[PDB]
Amino acid sequence: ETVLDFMFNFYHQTEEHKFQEQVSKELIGLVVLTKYNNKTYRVDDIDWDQNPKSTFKKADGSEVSFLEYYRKQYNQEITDLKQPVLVSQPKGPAMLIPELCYLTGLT
Amino acid sequence: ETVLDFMFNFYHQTEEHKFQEQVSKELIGLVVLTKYNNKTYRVDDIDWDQNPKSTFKKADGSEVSFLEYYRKQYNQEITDLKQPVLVSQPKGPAMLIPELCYLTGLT
RNA sequence: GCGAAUAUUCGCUU
RNA sequence: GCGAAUAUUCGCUU
Repeated sequence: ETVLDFMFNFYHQTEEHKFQEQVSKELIGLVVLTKYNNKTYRVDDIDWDQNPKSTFKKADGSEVSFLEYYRKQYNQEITDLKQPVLVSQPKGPAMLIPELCYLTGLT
Repeated sequence: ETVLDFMFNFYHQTEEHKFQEQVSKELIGLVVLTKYNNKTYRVDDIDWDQNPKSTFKKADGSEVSFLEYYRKQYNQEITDLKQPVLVSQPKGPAMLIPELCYLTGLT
């Protein structure tokens, strides 16, 4: 089960803000496993202003959309474009796609 | 964009029956393309009683769940288990998974 | 863990 | 169109 699945499954709210706050509450603080790389991340935040077509600056300095990144690097097609991105703070943050992340128990 | 994405995108309804009737109305009559095989099917019906863990009798007579079938035959992992199956009548019907089908314009 | 390339064999309505 | 096997080279926080 992916994080995107979890959003449309664990709680259903017709009020958009109530949906966004409850999903934000349910997810922030959970460890997620990416399907394309054996790495785990803590959900620090959910960025509703960004979607899979949003871009980021790579280590080599080139700008690519998340859609482009995961197709090129991992050959993972992001089908849903209306979803937000997950923020993970380390120590720039790692933006994660719900559709590309599994779930885990966490603190 | 997959059919499952479309369900959680095109119309949002807090009433479950109203959601199931409106999705049923929106989808029945559309051509869908499967991502794992270059084949297209008309949506004849949506079976809400069946999910990806439901089974079917193969041509060779062995019974397998849709989850097992698409992992073995096409190596396609169905993440969402709460979704229904799409019915397509030919000329037994072909049961299709929303998560594994793209969208098209159709009559 | 997901993939990419070349080569050779393969599986595929559900 | 999605894959499977063997072999050889590879890419990978975002």
